[PDB]
Amino acid sequence: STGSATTTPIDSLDDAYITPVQIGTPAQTLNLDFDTGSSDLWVFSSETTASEVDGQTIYTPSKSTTAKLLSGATWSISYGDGSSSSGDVYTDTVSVGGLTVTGQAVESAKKVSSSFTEDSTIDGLLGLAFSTLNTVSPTQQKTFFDNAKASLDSPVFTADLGYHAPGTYNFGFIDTTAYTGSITYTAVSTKQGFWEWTSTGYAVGSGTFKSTSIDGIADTGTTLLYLPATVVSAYWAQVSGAKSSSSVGGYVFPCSATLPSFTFGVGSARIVIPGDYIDFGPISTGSSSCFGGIQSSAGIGINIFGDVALKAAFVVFNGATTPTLGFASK
Ligand SMILES: NCc1ncc(-c2ccc(F)cc2)[nH]1
Ligand SMILES: NCc1ncc(-c2ccc(F)cc2)[nH]1
Repeated sequence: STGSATTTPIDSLDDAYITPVQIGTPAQTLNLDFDTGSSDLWVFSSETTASEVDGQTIYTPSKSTTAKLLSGATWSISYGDGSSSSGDVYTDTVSVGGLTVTGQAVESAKKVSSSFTEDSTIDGLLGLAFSTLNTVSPTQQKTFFDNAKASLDSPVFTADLGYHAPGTYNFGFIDTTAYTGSITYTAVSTKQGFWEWTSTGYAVGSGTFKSTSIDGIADTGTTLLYLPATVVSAYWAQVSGAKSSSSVGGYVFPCSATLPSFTFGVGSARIVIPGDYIDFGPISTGSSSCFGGIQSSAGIGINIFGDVALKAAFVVFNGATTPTLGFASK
């Protein structure tokens, strides 16, 4: 089998992307944030504290003839930015782009943090990291991809995120019309539960490529590109007036600037992030200080190849027995 679904930016900055997902019988369609940095499929629901729902579409398990309470199971997750959610668990039928999994764990939120309440466009998350990170207790549950994998034509999914435009998540096949040149594959460590890999270096603008190993994760659920302080300083030094602001929480730059591109290495291949992809706009409405899309990872403990980086590529998440990642230009 295969599936194919369009993913759409939630706002004019590409802060996140939402993909429609059918849950239950008859189908209830929710728009979920596909997150290769976590491993829980959780939704706003009829059980979510009413004051914490503000415009989201909710899953109502009592209206689904295929929903079953997973007795005794609870979940609770905290994300790298400090957001969080928790609740109980149903199993139900879940379909993405025509690909159907029966018996998928659908984690129903009883509580969500304010950041989620405020994102009226995000009805929940669909985790696509390794199932070892799933938070369901006392019986850990499998991700949608792990449940689907044996049925897929090939044990892969691909992320093709758009810049200020829709893109595509495919399951079970590699659309050879969706990228240019060849796909370069690179090794993955699953020891931390992430799609963790090692970039071979970077360049700033038209500058020379610096060969240096940068270990990090491919994370569709993170907006920005978080890299070591040395790398990020070298980038922003090329932008007149750019500075790290403790009060704002990262590098800012004059909105009048034209930003240089940033290149990262995948083996001997190179992915170029255009400068415009690194502009996240005014820090507050009407400000002439703009927020940078490349930020330091120093306070995080891991480097994160988030949407800023991934949207410049066609990305293969290869879930074969030994997983690997593939990157192509597009
Ligand atoms: N840097 C602060 C900030 N401004 C907007 C966001 C944001 C992030 C994710 C999301 F889904 C929606 C909005 N974060
Ligand atoms: N209210 C704005 C906002 N700040 C962080 C988030 C967020 C969105 C998606 C995600 F996966 C994790 C955090 N949204």
